[PDB]
Amino acid sequence: SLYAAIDLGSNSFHMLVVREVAGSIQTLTRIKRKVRLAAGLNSENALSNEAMERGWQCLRLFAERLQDIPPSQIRVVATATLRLAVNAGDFIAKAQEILGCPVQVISGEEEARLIYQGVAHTTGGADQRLVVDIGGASTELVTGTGAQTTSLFSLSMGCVTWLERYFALGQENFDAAEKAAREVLRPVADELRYHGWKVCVGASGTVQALQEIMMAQGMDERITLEKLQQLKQRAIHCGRTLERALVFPSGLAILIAIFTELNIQCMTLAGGALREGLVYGMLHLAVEQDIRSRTLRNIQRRFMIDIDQAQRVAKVAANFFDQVENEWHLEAISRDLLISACQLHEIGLSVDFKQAPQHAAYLVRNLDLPGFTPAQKKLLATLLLNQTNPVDLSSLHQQNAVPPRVAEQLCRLLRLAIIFASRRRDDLVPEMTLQANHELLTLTLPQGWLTQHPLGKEIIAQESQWQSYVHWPLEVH
Amino acid sequence: SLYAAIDLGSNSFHMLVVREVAGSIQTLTRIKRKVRLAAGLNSENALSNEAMERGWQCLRLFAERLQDIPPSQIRVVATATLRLAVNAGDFIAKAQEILGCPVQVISGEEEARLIYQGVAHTTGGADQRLVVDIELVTGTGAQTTSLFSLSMGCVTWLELGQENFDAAEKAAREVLRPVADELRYHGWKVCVGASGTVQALQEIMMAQGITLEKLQQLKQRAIHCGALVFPSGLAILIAIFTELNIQCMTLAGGALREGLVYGMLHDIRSRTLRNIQRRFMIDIDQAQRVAKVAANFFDQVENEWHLEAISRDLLISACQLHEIGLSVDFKQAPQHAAYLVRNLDLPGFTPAQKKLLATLLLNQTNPVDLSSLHQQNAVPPRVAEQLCRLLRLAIIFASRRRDDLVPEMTLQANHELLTLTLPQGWLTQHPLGKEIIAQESQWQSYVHWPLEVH
Amino acid sequence: SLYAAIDLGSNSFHMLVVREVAGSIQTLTRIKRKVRLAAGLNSENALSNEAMERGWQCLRLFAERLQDIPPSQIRVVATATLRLAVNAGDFIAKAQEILGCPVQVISGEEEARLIYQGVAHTTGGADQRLVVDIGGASTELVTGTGAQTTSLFSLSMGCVTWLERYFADRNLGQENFDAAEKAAREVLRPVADELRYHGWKVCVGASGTVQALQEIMMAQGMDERITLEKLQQLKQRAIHCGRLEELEIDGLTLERALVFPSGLAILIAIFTELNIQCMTLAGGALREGLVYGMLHQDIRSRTLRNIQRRFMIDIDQAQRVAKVAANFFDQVENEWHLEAISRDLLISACQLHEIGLSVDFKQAPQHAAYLVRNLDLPGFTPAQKKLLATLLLNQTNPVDLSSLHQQNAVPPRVAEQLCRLLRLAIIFASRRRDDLVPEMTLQANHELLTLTLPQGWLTQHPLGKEIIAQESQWQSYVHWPLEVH
Amino acid sequence: SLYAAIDLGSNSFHMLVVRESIQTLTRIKRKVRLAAGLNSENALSNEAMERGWQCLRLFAERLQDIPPSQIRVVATATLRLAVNAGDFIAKAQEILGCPVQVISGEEEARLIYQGVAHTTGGADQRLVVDIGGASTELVTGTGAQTTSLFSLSMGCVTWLERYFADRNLGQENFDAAEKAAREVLRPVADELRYHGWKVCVGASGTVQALQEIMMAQGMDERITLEKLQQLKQRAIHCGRLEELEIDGLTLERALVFPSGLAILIAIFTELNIQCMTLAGGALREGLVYGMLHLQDIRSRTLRNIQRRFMIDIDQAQRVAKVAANFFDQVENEWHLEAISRDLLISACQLHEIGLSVDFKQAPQHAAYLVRNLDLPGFTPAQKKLLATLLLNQTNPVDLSSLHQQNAVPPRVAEQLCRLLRLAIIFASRRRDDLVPEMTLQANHELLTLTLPQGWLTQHPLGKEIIAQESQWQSYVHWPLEVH
Ligand SMILES: [Cl-]
Ligand SMILES: [Cl-]
Ligand SMILES: [Cl-]
Ligand SMILES: [Cl-]
Ligand SMILES: [Cl-]
Ligand SMILES: [Cl-]
Ligand SMILES: [Cl-]
Ligand SMILES: [Cl-]
Repeated sequence: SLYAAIDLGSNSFHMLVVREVAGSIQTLTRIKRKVRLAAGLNSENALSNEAMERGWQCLRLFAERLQDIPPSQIRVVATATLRLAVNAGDFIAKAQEILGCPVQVISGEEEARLIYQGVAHTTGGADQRLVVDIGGASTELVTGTGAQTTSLFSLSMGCVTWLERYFALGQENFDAAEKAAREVLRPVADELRYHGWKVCVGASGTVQALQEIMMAQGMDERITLEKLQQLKQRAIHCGRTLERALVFPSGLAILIAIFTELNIQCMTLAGGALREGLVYGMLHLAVEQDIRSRTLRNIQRRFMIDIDQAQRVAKVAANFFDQVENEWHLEAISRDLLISACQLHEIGLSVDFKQAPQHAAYLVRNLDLPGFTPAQKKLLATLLLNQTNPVDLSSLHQQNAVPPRVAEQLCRLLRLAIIFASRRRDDLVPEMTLQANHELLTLTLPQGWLTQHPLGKEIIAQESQWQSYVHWPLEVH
Repeated sequence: SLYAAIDLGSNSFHMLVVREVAGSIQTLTRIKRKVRLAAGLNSENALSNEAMERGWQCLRLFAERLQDIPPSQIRVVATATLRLAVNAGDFIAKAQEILGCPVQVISGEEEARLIYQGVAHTTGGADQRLVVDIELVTGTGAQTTSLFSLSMGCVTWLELGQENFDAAEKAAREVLRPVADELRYHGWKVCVGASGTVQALQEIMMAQGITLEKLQQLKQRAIHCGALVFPSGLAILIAIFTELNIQCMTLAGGALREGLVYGMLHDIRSRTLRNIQRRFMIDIDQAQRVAKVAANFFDQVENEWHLEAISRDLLISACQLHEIGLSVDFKQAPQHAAYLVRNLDLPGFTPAQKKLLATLLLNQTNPVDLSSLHQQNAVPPRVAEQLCRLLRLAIIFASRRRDDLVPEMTLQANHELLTLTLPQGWLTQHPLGKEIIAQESQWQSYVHWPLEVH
Repeated sequence: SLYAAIDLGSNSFHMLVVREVAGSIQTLTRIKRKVRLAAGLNSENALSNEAMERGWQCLRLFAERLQDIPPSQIRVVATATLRLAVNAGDFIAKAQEILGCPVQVISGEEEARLIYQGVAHTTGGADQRLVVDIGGASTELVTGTGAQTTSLFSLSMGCVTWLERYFADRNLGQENFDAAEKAAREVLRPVADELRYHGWKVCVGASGTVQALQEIMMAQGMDERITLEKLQQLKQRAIHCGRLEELEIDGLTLERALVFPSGLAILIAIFTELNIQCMTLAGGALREGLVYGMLHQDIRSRTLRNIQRRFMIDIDQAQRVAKVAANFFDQVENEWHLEAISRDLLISACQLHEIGLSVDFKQAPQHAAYLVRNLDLPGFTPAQKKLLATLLLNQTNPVDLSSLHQQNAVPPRVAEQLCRLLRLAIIFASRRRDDLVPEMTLQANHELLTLTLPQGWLTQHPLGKEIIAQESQWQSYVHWPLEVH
Repeated sequence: SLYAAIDLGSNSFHMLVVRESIQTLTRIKRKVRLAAGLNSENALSNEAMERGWQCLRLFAERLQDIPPSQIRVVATATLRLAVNAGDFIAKAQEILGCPVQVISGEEEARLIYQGVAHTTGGADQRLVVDIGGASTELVTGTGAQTTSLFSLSMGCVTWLERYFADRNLGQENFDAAEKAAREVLRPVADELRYHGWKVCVGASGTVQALQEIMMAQGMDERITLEKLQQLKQRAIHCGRLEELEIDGLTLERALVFPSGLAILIAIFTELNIQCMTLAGGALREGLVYGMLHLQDIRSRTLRNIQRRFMIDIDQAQRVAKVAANFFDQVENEWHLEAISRDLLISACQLHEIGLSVDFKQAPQHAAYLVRNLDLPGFTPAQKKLLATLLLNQTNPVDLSSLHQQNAVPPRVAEQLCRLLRLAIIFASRRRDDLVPEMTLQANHELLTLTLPQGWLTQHPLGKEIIAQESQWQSYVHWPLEVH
C-alpha cells in the first residue's frame, strides 16, 4: 500500500509518494511543481487570484495521483505563505475540494518538529544531534536525542530575507546579516549549547547547495568553518546552481554565522526533511537505537540475503579490526563502515553467483541507504567490488569517505574476514591472532589448521598472492 | 536450504551447489576440478594409485566445501570410468569416508535418464523434445519416452579440407543412419543440445550477431582455415542434423547435475517469472494488471501487425518483470531493470530472449532508444518496437494500481499508426493523464511511432 | 627515407618497414604472413612445391610493398628452415628475383648477433646484459655491454625439437619435464662458465616463450618480471593439466600453448643453470637488429630527446623541471626509501611532462597521458610507459588516485610519492628561468612533506604563493600533508 | 618568443599569453570591479584602485621574462570616464614594466575586428558582432581592412538592469529591450546593411552560449533567428529568470544570457542577418597580432600543424591531389559544392597526423589530435567532421561517428569519407611516378573506378587492399566496382 505527503510551500508544491516494502519504505514518485504562491501576495497581505488559480491547477494534477490512496495514508500541510495569508481559508477551502482530503496549516514549530522527525529517521551517527534548516521563510534550529526534541526553535531568518534586507556582496555585508542573524542566535546560544549535540546536520537548499559545491571542487562532504572561509573571502571576490546561487550569499552568511556562534565543528547533510517527517510519522515505526541497523536489516529482507552468513563475517571482521585498531589508529566510523560492508557483502548473490561483486557494487551504488551518506555508499560499493579476485586499486580509490590508506585497510579486513568465515558454520570459524606491523599483517592460525583445511589453505595462499601484487604483505601461519 | 550434486567423471570431478529460495533454486557454486581418473587405467581395468590419490585429493577439497550441507541433500554419482574398474570399490570406499556420504555408481542409461531430467526442469519451449549430447533422448514433460547411447563421442571421431570433414560426416551419417528411424516416429517439437560441445556453437550464434545453414557456413569458416575437440563435434552434429532432418537446435539449461538436484526436490517460464517476482518483491497484482492490459492491447493489434503467439508471451513476461528495477530504486528504475534482467539467470528464456526483455524494460518509458531495441535476436527489429509500444502504453494506463481504475479502451493499428480510444470524457477528467499521454505521444513520434489518442 | 627488413622464418614471413624521423626510427608497417614453410618440409628435408608456392606468393606481395625503396636500405634474411632444406637453393633463386634483392641465409650465430643488436638499441636498464632467445630449433645466449658482445652462442635446443624428444607421448607430467630440463642443462652447461665469466647486470629475453610469459603474467595480474618461482608455478599448472591437448593457463593463447611446455622447460633449465634472478622482455629482436645496422649509449635518453624534438617540447624547461624534481627526490630519498629506478622514472616524466601542450593548453595533462600512452618509447617497458603517462595525467589539478593507480611499474605508495615530487617540481619551475627557482629544502616525515622557502619568498610572490596554497589544498583532499613557509 | 596582451575592463582584467604561427599557453581572467569605484562625480575611488593594482602585481609576476616590446596593454570602459583614472594608470604602469594606453571604443572595435580577421575562416567580407556587458561593437570589413565600424550603448549587464528590473521573460519586459536596443542601433543600421557582408561572425559571451547550445542540442552550427527563437520560446516558457534552462548553456552564461539574447535578435532583425558562426579571435587577439607584423588562414593553419607533427608534406599533397581529382569526376553527379571540396583537401593534408603518434592505430590518433587541436580557420563543426573523416580513413567504417557532426550533412560526410579512403590507397607508394591513371564515376550510391589495363593483375597487394576496401564499403552499403 501507498503513502503520500504534500507540502504546499512558498514557491513550490511538493508531493512525495512512497510504498511500504516489508518493514520499510521506498520512494515511488517525488514531484515538485513551481506554483509561485508567495509571488501572488500583495501589501494587503492577501493572495492574487492568479496565484490561487496556479496553485489550484497544480493540485488538480496531484489529486489525480491520490485516487484510492486511503486518506489515512495521506498528509497535506502548508507553511509560511498560507500561514500568513489573510486569504488562506479561501485557498485551503477549494484545495480540500480538489484533493479529496484535509489541508493542515502548521505552525513554524510543527514544521520544525516534522523536519527533525525526518532527519531522525534518515540520518546515521549519534542520537544527540543539532539540526539546521536554513529556509527562505524561517531558519529552524532543533536539538534532540533519538527522536525526542529537547529544544525546538523556529527563528525568522531567510536566505531571501537576510538577502533583500541586507543585500541590495561585501566582506562586511555578510557582517550585517551575520550579527543580524546572530542577534536571534544571541538568546539561544544559552539553550542550544545547553543540551548540546555530538553531531550537527543541515537540512535544506543552502545546506544542499554547499554540499554540491564541495563535491564539485574536490573536497569531502564534511562542512567545516575553514571551508566556508574559502568562500566568504572569495565571496566579496565576485562582489554583487542557477536558482540556488541567487539566494546563496545570505544563506551562506547565516551558516558562517551559525558555525561561529555555536562553535559547530562539522556539519553534514541530513538525509531527511519535512516530507520524510510526514511520511515516516504515518509509518508508525518504533524509533530505532541505530538507523543504519534498520536499513541493513530491511535490505537483507528485500534481497533475501543470508543473515547467518552475513552476521558471521561481521564478527570475524570486527574481531580483526579490534586487533589492528591501535597499530592502524582506526576510528569508530571505519568500524561501522566495515561491519556495514559485511552485512551487505553477499547482496550481489541476489543477482547471480558468477560476477556477484560486480552486482553487489551495482546494487549498493544505486540503492537508497538511509543512514549512509552518498560518499559512504560509494565506499561500501567499492569495498564490495573488491571483496575477492585481484585487488583493483583504481576502483578502490574511487571513494572519498575515508582516507585512502584506511580504504585499503578496511578492504584487507573484509577480504580476510570473508575467507575465514567462509565455511558457513559458526562452529567451523577458527581462533586466530591478527597483528599489524605497519603494512604487514601476520595471521596466526590454530596449529595444524592449514594442513587440516586444504581448501582453506588454497584460498589463503591465493589471497596472499593477490595482496602481494598490490604490495600488501600477508603472512599466515 | 543448500543442496549439492557431485559427478565423478573420467577427466574431471564436477560439483554444483544450489540454494532453494522462494519457488525454486539458484546456483551458488559450479566447480570443475581435473583429476584425470581415466588416464590412470592400465589395460587390466585397474586405476593407478596416483590417480586414486588425485581423486581423493579433489574430494578432500569438495568435502570441505560441503560441511553444513547434510548428506541427505547431497548426491554423489560416478560415471563409466568407475563403472569399469575392478579397483572402483577401493576408490569409492575411501571417497565415501572423505565425503560425508555414499557414492552411487550409475549406468549410462540412468545417466541419460538423470541428464534428461536435468534438461526437463530447466528448459523453456514445448513439452516434447529431442536432446543431443556429443546420448540422444526424446520425452514430454519430465517423462523420458526414448533414450540412447550411439557409437560416436567427442575425442572418438577426431582420430580440414573437404575430404577430412566428410571423412567424419558420412562416416558419422553411417553410424546414425540405421538408428534414425525409430526417432522420427517418436517425434519432436523442440530440438535441444546439452553437451558442452553445443555450447561451442551457441557462443558463436550470439557472438557474430543452430541451423545447417550457419553450420556449413561455419564449417566453411573451418574449411577456409586450412578447439581441442571442436572439428570432430562439428562434423558429427551437422551429420546428426541432416540425417535427422532437424530444423534448429537450442541449448538446454541443465544436465546431469541439475537432474540430481531436482530429483531431490519435492511451464518453466511461469516458474522463473514468479520466482523472480518473489525474490525482488515485485508487486504481483500490478504486474498482472499491466499484463492483462498489454495482452488486451496485443489482441487488438495482432491481426493488423501479424504477431505470433510467441511474441505475446515475451510481451507478457516483460510486463511481469517491468517493475523489477524499482526494487533497486525509483529514479532510474528502467536502467536498473535492464541491469537485473541482463544478469539474472532466467530458466525458460534464451540469451536472445533475455537480452530482449532487458531492452524492452530499459525502454519502458523516457526517450526511445531504437538501437537498443535492435541489438537482440529473439525477434525482428520491427517486432521489438511493436511490443515496446504496447508495454509503454500498458504501463501508463495501469499507473493507478487498481483494477477498476484502468479505463476501457480500444486500440487500432493502421501500419505504424496506433489509435487509442479512451472512454468519452476520460481525458477531460484526467489532467495528469492528459499530460502523461501527450509526453508519451511526443516520445513515440521522435522515433516515428505515430500515435493518436481520443 | 625508408628502410625495410624481411625475416623468412619457419612458420612466418615477417616484414618491417621503417622511417628515419628526427634522430631515431619510426615504424610504418609491421607485417607477418604465415606461409608455414617448415610445414612443407619432408622426411628427406625438401620443400613441398605447395610450401614453396605459398612462400613465393607472399614475397610477391612483400615485393610490391618494396618497390621504390633502394636495395641499399633493404635486408632480407632466411633462418633455420631454409638452412635445412636440401631443396632450399631453389626457393631462394626465384624468391631472390620475385623481390629485387638478395636473400641471405644466416647462421644461428649471425642470427644471434642481430638479435643482440636488436635488443641493445631498444632496451633500457643496465647496459651489461644477458640475452636469451629460445627459438624453434635453437636457443641463442649472448652476453654483452651496450652494443658490444662479449660472448655469443647458438645451441641446438628449442621448443619444437624439445617437444618432440621429451614430450614424446604428449604427457605434461613431472616425468617428461624432468627429462626436458635435464637435457637443456646438458646443452647449456659447457658454455655456462664463459657466460658467467663475462657476467651480466640484467637478463632480458626475446622470443615466443618469453612473450607467452609476458602475456600470461599480464593476464593473471602479476608484474612483468619473470622469476623462477613464477615459472615453477606455471610448471605445476602444466603438470596438473597432464596432457598437452588439455593445457589451459590463464593468459596462454592457442598457438603459444602448442610449444609452451617445452619452452617453459628450457627456460627453467636456463634459469637454474645460470642462476637468473629476473628476466624481462627485450625491446627488440632480429628484425630491429637488421634495421639498426642499415642506419649506421643511454637508450632512454635518446628516446626522450627524440620525442622532445618530434613534439617541439621546450627542452630547457624540461631540464629545469627535472633538476628541481631530481633534487627533491634526494632530500626525501632517505625517509621514503626510494630506489634508482624511481629516480629515472621521475626524471623521465619531467622530460616529457609538457608534451600535452603540443596539442592544446586547456586539457594538456589529459593530452600528455594520451600521447605517452600510445607513443612507442624504446627503453621503457609497457608497465613503465603506463606509469609515466599517469604521472603526467596527474601533474596538476585535483589529484585523481583512481587514475594514478592503474599502474604496475612502481609500488602503489611510490607512485604517489613520485607524483607529489613531479607536481612540486613543476610548480617551482613555473616562471621558466633557471635564476628564478628558489633555494629550497624538503624534508619528508612519513606522509608529510615540509618545504622551507627563502625568507619571505611567499610574501614577495603573490602568484607563487597563490598556486602553492592551491597545491597544498589539492594534496590535502587526498590526505597528503604538505607544509610550506 | 612569448607575447602577452592585457585588457583592463570595468569588470575584469584579462591576460592572454602565447608562444610563437602562435599557440595559447595561459588564458586568465581576474575579477576587479573597477566600475564600483566610480562615484557620482565620476572619479575613481582608492578602494578599487588598490584592487586592480593587487591584480596587476599577479599579472606582473607572470609576465617577467617577456620583454615589453612583446607586451601590449590597453585600458577601456571605466578607465576612460574616471577623471581620477590617470592616477591609477600611472601606478599600474609602475607595477608592470611597460606602458598602459587608454584606447577608445572605436579603437577597441578595430582591434576586435583585427582579431577575427587573422583567426577566422570564411569569406574575408564579413560583419562582426561583439556584445560586451555595457558596450556593443558592430564592424563591417573586407579582409583585415575595415569598411565600417561602430560601438553602441547596449550590453548584457546594462540590459539586465534597465530593461530587466525583475526575473520575468514575459514578452513585456523582453521586447522593451528588443526595442530599446533595436532603436539604439537603428541610426547606424543603414550604413552597415549597404556596406554589406558575405558572412556574419560573433565574438562575445552571447555568441559562445549559442555555439555551445548548438553543439549540445545536435543542431547544425549556423545560428538563425529561427534557431534564436526556439530559445526564445524555451526561454519564454521558463517563467521567471532564475528558473531558466536549455541544453548547452552554462553558469556564467545564463547569468546575463537573456539581455543579450534580445540584443542579438534585435541585431538579427534590423540588420536582416542570415546566420552566424562563432569568430576565432577578439580584442586580445588583435593586440597580439599587432605585434607579430605578419594569406588565407586555413592554409596557414595546415602548414603550421604539418610542421609541429612533422607530417610528410609531399605525401599530403599527393593524397590531396588524387582526392581532388576524384572529387571532380563525381562532382556533378553527387551535388558537391566547393565548401565540401575544401573540407576534403583539408582532411587530406592532415590525414597522416596520427602516424606522428604511432602507426598501429594511427587513425584513432589522428582523430584525437584533430579533435583537440586548435585549428584557426575551421569552426567546431568542421573540425569535428575532419576528425571523423580521419578516423574512418581506412578500417571498417563507423557511420555513427560519420553522422556525429554539425558541419556538413550526414549524406556528404560519407561521400567525402569515401573519396579519402580511395585517394590514400592509390597514393600509398609515396611517389608521384607511381600513381595510376584513373576514372571514377558515380550513379546514386555506386562508385565505379577504372584502373589501367593489367594494373590489378600485376599489383597483388593493391588487388588485396582494394578487395578489402570493397568489402568494408559494402558492409556499410557503399557499392564499389574497380577494373
Ligand atoms: Cl566480479
Ligand atoms: Cl580513496
Ligand atoms: Cl569428465
Ligand atoms: Cl519431426
Ligand atoms: Cl652474474
Ligand atoms: Cl608479480
Ligand atoms: Cl640475473
Ligand atoms: Cl583597419
